[PDB]
Amino acid sequence: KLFFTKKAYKIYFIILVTGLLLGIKTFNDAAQHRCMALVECVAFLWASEAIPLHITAFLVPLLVVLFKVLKTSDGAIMSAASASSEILAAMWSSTIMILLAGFTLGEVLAQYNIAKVLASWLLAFAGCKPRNVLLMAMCVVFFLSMWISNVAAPVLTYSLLSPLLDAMDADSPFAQALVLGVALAANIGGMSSPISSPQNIISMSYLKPYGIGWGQFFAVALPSGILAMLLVWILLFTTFKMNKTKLEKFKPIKTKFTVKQYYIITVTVATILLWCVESQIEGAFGSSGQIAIIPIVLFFGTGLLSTQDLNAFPWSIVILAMGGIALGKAVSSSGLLSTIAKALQKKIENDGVFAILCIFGILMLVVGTFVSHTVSAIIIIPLVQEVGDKLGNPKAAPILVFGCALLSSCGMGLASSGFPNVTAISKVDRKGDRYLSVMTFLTRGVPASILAFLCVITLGYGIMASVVKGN
Amino acid sequence: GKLDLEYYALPKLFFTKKAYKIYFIILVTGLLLGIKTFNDAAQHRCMALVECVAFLWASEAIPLHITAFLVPLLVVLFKVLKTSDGAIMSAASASSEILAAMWSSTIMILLAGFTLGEVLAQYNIAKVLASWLLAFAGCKPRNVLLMAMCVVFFLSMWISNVAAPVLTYSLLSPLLDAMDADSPFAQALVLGVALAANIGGMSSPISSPQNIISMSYLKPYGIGWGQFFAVALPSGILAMLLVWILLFTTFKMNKTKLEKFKPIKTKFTVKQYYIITVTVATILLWCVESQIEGAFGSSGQIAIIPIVLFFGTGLLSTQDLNAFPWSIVILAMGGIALGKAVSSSGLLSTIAKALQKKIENDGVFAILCIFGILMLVVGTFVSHTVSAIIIIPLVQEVGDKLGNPKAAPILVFGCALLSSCGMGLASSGFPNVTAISKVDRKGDRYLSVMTFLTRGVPASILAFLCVITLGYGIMASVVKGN
Repeated sequence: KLFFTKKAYKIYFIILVTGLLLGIKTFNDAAQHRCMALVECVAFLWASEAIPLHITAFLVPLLVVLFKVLKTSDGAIMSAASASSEILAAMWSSTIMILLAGFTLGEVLAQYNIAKVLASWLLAFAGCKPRNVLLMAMCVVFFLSMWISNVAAPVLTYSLLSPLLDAMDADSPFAQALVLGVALAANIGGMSSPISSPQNIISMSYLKPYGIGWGQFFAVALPSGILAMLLVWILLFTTFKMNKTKLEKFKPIKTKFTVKQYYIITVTVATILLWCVESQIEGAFGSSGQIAIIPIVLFFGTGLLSTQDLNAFPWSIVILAMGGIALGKAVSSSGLLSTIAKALQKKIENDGVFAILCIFGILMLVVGTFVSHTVSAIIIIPLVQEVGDKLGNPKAAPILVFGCALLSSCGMGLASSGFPNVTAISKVDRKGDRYLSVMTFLTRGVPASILAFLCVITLGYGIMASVVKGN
Repeated sequence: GKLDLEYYALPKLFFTKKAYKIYFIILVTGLLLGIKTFNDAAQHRCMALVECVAFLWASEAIPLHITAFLVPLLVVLFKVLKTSDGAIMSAASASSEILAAMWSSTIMILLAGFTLGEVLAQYNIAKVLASWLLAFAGCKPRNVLLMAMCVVFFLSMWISNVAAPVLTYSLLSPLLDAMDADSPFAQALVLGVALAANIGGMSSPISSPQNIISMSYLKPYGIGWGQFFAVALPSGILAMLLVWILLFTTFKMNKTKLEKFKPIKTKFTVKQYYIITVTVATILLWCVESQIEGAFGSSGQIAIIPIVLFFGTGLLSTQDLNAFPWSIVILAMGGIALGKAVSSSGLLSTIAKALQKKIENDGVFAILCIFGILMLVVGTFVSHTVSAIIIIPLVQEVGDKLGNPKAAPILVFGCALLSSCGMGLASSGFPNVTAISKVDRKGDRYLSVMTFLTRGVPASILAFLCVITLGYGIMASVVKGN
């Protein structure tokens, strides 16, 4: 009956490999060994999509508690009762609330015909060429994520492209290409500015003593990011067959706004501006999570959005993000990534700067695809900094730290890791059919992950060799 | 929707009931923040925050889930959270803790209740399980009405007390639709479903969100599902019986012709048997959680079993996951955040110390009545979930500071059971809101406001008495101190 389906075969395979992993002594620490088994199980469940993606996110805390892969700050394995409270507490963070604020902003901008006018203006600017519209969309996502990060920018842009994405079927290659382009552009733009991602902020904090500032960061990150985005755009418009389709001519809407629309625009602009200067108001608002509440209270409390719209939010995206955060917490606390990176550090110690940078970037590309980018960056950056300090080159440490920070955002193959990929893979047509699939994400995102890796180590490193002075 | 606003130069929305409530709340909050209230600055700001959130929740100036969303922002802004040393924590640190306190085990148990309450209703399991009990009633009007309340009470412990009344109305539709508003049998407060579901939160920990929130406080004292079935089932059944008598004598419905219900005579497919087997296993695991705690961790992790085996098997799609009531989840998260904020700031400890110094020599019974009767009127006016959010931590702290053992579980259990009480006044909850909106055929609303305020309030007092005597005795017999 249902025991001989392809899903059943995939489920049996995951159980077999996870058990063999749990049987054969892989690591010399029980916590790290069982964490590796759990990571393999969750990663294969997400990649093969044997069960729904958000359901594997629900399964993550249960497996973390059962596998005993959580340890105290002392270094002893935490109890089952304590592991249940720790993993559940860490699931809800500020980024979830930023995503909720992005959902609210997209809903209000689409419902009150505010996104329609700006969308018409942008589409008129871009032109009637199907390839050019994709470039405009990716550029908008890049510009937004350069300031307010890629947690909420994809949602805002998907709200922006709603007038064009509403009438396109899920089987249309243009719609799938647009969704994938927005996701990949957000992922690439998450490396552009020192406030574009938490990993970038940590990198800026680490690099400030060396001499790198807000200005020198841009000269090395913006060119590489733009080149990577252009290469990804070329790949998307070459391998998706978006061209030859018919796009209607868009005329800008010149109708004047209204007091309610002006209030919505003012609230949205104030929220975006507060997100941009979050580092300056951290002593008052704490983080972007609390700033994400103002667009929620001011739009739901005032009655603009009904409580039915809150129940209409894509809550599966939220659950998928929770699962990603929980897996990242398990990996960070267990010590798997620390052990792997220490082994690599012992491996490549006397090699040249380029070799260390390339090998650590490959490690982050492989790890960052499954584990969250921020956790990998947090674990890895101090180690490569120590390697650079050991190296006799005066510019070794800043170059290594900057390259590792830029390459930490190159993990884009998986459709369940990273907020842009989670948002893109859980976007449905008007008939409920999902636009993209995990297979499509792996087919056109793994090459995109490689392209961003190369642009960092050829153009980014080339600019870095001159911009970075160290000392 | 509409893009235009109505003015008078000033918009019309600036002078309305909601705007007046917001103005009053802002004025009083500014008054408390300015005038010195507590010696400790953190406690004073926590008092101001507590007043603001309580006034927003009770007056319904903004939606309850929206107030819950606002709670973390106010907690971070007011700087009420305190570190282990005793210094005011930074805004960045306060953001992490107040956001890590939102998702917890209670939320996972809350989500499992929605999952269990969806498969049992979508796959025609609870429908049959209520239909055959309805068929067992017979034809007597008093017996049919009694069976209706008992069926709602028995369902509310699995399908919760919100989804149970609508299914009960659906199963009573041929009887209710044919019967007119003139008949006193149908006029018996919509066949007693509202009264049964309001005491439906008595049934079990997965009956109402108040029970889910309170079981976290009941757990450290040793109270599990055994105690929540030893103290709640008899008290709830006795209160239900007294309510049945009160509705039966005061409505003179003995003159009514009814037809015996026909049970759904259908075989159970292996798919339907799968739902029951998993549902029973989750309940059995919850009951024995204390013995299998060393492996599964907590009921929060145990609650992921029904979700996984009902979603990854294709029984429930992604549309059902988005169709869950997430306003209740947000409200519970905000309530837990407020509880953490009041516990960390030290306001609750000071209030409990003052109350203990004011009244200590009295017995635990009297301190239960004085706290219970306040909770009755609070639940009558304020929402039951909000009431369990605000009162339970205070009574728990007071019982902890009491010099008598077992007193803290006594008070916590008594207030948690009484949280579902406070039902006389209409528009106090979903079962009564759905009750008044019910319409019999062409006739208008047959359950009038006067009838509800004349029947529910004495029924609420009967429930209070059936708690403070029967539940008090049993709980004193069964629960243990320290």
